[PDB]
Amino acid sequence: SASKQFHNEVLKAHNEYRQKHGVPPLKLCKNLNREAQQYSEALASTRILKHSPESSRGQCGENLAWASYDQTGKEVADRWYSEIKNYNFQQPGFTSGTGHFTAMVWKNTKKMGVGKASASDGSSFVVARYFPAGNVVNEGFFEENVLPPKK
Ligand SMILES: O=P(O)(O)O[C@H]1[C@H](OP(=O)(O)O)[C@@H](OP(=O)(O)O)[C@H](OP(=O)(O)O)[C@@H](OP(=O)(O)O)[C@H]1OP(=O)(O)O
Repeated sequence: SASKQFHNEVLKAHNEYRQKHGVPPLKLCKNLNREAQQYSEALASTRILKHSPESSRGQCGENLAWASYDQTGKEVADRWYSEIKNYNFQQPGFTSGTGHFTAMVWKNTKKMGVGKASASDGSSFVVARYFPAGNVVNEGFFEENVLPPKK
């Protein structure tokens, strides 16, 4: 099934990148998958892109992606990770230009869910949810949770 495939591709890419950053793997979570899929259907129905109430109260972390076409899991995770090119490891903290990358690799995050839905014009709306929530801007937390890559 297309949904299982998308789940596998997004998780495998997240975990390859987390191993590069020396943090533990994520596991998929059934409940986060179901909630992320529900939210993706709400976004695709209106063609709107904005964060959920859950995200805005810190109940979960959330990454959003859009394309005019049905996106693969690898393509979504690679696009989010590519934000590392804008991240300054000697100036740790949030920026909008790096926020999907820093949520993907956040050390303390343990579980994720993902969903995807098409709109009426064939565009697609993707939602990933993360628990515990990352991207916490409290002093020191990015330095503790967003580690440099090792080869
Ligand atoms: O729904 P069942 O007939 O009980 O089969 C389930 C189910 O397979 P389906 O995906 O077709 O529903 C699980 O998949 P989901 O719940 O993710 O949809 C799958 O888990 P996996 O996603 O890892 O394939 C699980 O397998 P398992 O219990 O070994 O983890 C498998 O159960 P059985 O294959 O043992 O029947």
